[PDB]
Amino acid sequence: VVGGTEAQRNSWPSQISLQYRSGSSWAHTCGGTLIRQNWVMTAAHCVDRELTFRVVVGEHNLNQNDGTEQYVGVQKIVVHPYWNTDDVAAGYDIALLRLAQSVTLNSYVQLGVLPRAGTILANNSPCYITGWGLTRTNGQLAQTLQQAYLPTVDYAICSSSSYWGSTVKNSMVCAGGDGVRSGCQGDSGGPLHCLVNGQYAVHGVTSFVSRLGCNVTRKPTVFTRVSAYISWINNVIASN
Ligand SMILES: [Xe]
Repeated sequence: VVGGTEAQRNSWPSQISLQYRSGSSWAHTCGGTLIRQNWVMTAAHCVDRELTFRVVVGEHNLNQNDGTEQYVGVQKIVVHPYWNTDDVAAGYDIALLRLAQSVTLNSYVQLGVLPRAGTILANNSPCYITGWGLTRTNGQLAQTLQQAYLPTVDYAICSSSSYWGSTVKNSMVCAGGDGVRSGCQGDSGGPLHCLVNGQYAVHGVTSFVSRLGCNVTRKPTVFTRVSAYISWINNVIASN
């Protein structure tokens, strides 16, 4: 997250760190949202590589003991069947991870609330991106979970020529684009949390930014629109 602030420890308890085994250690690679005690929602592109993955829930600082973490292996990966790794712009950037164990819920570990199917946010709706991704274009991962306030940019504006044009689909949510704050590498797969009727819900799964950089004016961060995938999500969980 570029232009973020440090999240309070208990603000976003559905945020997870998706990590891969790297020698004798583990490396953060993406975010995710805990949606059942044994299922995480993330981006398909996060799991294209043939790596060994684990999830950390109750994580705040990637590099220090928080006293709240639970570490769990990924048992099964279900990518959206229409995902194509060479065409992120086509959409379908979503995947579900079945965890080897069911995690325990508490003030640091909670299920993310998902929007009702079909819900589209009005232009300029209040949302926060969260993650441990790069804090500058071509920078380094954050140590502590970051948040940034990124208002939505509706499909009409986002798909206009000076924004993303044809690259953005109605199965996506755009947010931000102010040139100061944005998602960045390592935020992929994580939540976009939007306040609706007094409650935050996870409306987006972080998918991409501009090849030119993270915080680029009129290139808002682009997310998979969760409310487009509610039936798919339910179908996977019910058959697995
Ligand atoms: Xe990203």
